[PDB]
Amino acid sequence: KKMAFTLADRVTEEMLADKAALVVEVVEENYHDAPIVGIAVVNEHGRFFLRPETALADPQFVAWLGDETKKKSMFDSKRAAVALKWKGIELCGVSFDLLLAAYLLDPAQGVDDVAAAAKMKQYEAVRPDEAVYGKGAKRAVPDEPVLAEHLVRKAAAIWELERPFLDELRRNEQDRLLVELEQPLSSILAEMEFAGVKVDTKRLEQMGKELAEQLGTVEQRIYELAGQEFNINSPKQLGVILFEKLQLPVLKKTKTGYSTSADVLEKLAPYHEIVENILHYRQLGKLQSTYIEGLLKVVRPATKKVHTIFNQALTQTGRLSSTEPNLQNIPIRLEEGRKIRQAFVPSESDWLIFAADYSQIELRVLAHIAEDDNLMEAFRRDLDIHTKTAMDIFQVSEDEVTPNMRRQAKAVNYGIVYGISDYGLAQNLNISRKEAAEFIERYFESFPGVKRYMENIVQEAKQKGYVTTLLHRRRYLPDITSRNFNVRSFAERMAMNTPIQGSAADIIKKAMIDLNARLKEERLQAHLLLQVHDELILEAPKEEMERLCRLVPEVMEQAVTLRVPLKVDYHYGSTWYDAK
DNA sequence: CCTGACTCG
DNA sequence: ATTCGAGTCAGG
Ligand SMILES: Nc1ncnc2c1ncn2[C@H]1CC[C@@H](COP(=O)(O)OP(=O)(O)OP(=O)(O)O)O1
Ligand SMILES: OC[C@H]1O[C@@](CO)(O[C@H]2O[C@H](CO)[C@@H](O)[C@H](O)[C@H]2O)[C@@H](O)[C@@H]1O
Ligand SMILES: [Zn+2]
Ligand SMILES: [Zn+2]
Repeated sequence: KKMAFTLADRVTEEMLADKAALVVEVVEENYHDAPIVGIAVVNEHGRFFLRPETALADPQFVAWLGDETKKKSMFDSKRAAVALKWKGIELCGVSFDLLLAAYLLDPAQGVDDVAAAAKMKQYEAVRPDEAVYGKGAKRAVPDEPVLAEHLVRKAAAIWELERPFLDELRRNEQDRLLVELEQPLSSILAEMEFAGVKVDTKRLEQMGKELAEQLGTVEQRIYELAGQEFNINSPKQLGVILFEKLQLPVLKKTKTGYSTSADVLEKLAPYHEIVENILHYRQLGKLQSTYIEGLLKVVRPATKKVHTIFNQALTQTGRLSSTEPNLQNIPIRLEEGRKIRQAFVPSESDWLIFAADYSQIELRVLAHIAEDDNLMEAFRRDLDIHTKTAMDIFQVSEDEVTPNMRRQAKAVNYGIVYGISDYGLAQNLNISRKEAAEFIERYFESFPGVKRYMENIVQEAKQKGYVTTLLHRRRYLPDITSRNFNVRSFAERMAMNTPIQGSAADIIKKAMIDLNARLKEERLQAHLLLQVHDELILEAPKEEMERLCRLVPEVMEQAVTLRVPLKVDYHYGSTWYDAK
């Protein structure tokens, strides 16, 4: 803890070496249009702190920032890249991202600052961010010298930690996972975030008014049915009305009291019609609070765009998440909610929304991985297993399978492969438990390869202490040897699920990198706006739709070669709603 | 601040 | 207790 560094006030030539650790500090969690509070560089010639106003106004520094041949090592380069994009500066030449490296080594660590990454190698010459900026309403940039030393320490850590992290990734066979997948993807995500998605706010505001009226109506119906006014949004007050005043049966309690989950309420529908109204009220209330009001709070008023942040270093399986706002959970399953999507529109005149989605994605992945002949046979024959299972569950013909039953069948197919118990299945479909068990038994009968697989991967997990995906992403499962049934069971189902969802996440990630290449290749103007786990959403000039219809599905289907083909459904239209 | 509700994959 | 992976919100 005694680090020499230059508190510079002008950019020098020795600050612009072709290999360096770089820190461009954004203290605001949401980095969109956020202030950059300081800059630090460590390279073969020394350690430098630069004030942003100086460095960013200097053509020589900016030129360096922009130069691909000049290699930078950073922590969370996407944060830097975007916060720079907002200041009109380009960042290139990022050859190592310590956030992504640490996330690949172990997602459970929840590394979200340099100090946490440093710890993985017992490097302690740097402090946690929170310790320097403080927490909550106390959060503040500290005095220049103190700030300066912190940024410099972070760059020095990055500088020291590159080789050792690359070393361990190399051992794990994750070196290409970092350098060829996560890092390139990071630039693509940065472009998507910066571009944003345009919102029809007049539409959103109109729906909000209508929603408020209907909410008022349902609310009053509920008080009438209840004989009393109460806070329907209080599971606590509600449970009193349901289970104490109306005396409905108690199907379930949690640590806090009576459960009023949708699952429970749906089961109580035979006893009292108030329950259906409550379910409807909470659906509508969510639409209004979150997808009208929340969405309107974060739209940028002059451009009418929303700029999400895709957290690339968060999920245990390798999936992305989306925050502030979450654009991966926009309603679709109920017609009333789905209309929210009419407000998501192209950013240019005469452009349209194109959307492409992997069909049955994880089932295809599992079929490749488990090498089940029946499943792989079902797929080379292009059956729709969701519809099929649906036909089975509701005892109906292909044509009597509504989009809604197909969604139920989907959770059942995935539920079973991912280790749902007879209880959960019976509870899910409100059917008999003995029936549930037999249905499962029958499922494994039908796909014994999948049955062998799930048994094997749990054994493997027990011996190795972790599982892996197609592209060698890894998840550690220490609890898999736990003496506790509950704890151990959770780990075992993680071992069943992670390799498949993680592989699917690997696949779409590679698909995105390839697609970006093929786009820029053919000089198409089309660009990615969103990823939603197994779908990609683009906007593009209407003329391009013809090209896209061949290109996007090809790229997505050929991103990897599996024992079975991949299938991509696609559609386009004037709004996200219409791309169906 | 946590829980339990809703939303999606 | 009892498929898996996420985020946001009101209420408490
Ligand atoms: N209920 C669920 N349980 C576990 N995993 C799920 C569930 N629903 C979705 N997933 C995971 C598995 C499939 C992946 C993509 O979701 P999606 O709704 O597009 O399923 P799918 O690709 O099998 O069906 P579709 O042919 O309609 O696109 O997300
Ligand atoms: O740039 C996102 C990156 O930052 C981390 C921690 O450094 O998370 C921060 O930023 C997120 C996006 O704004 C916030 O949701 C999060 O709460 C905040 O800590 C990483 O988790 C993430 O990869
Ligand atoms: Zn799909
Ligand atoms: Zn999808």
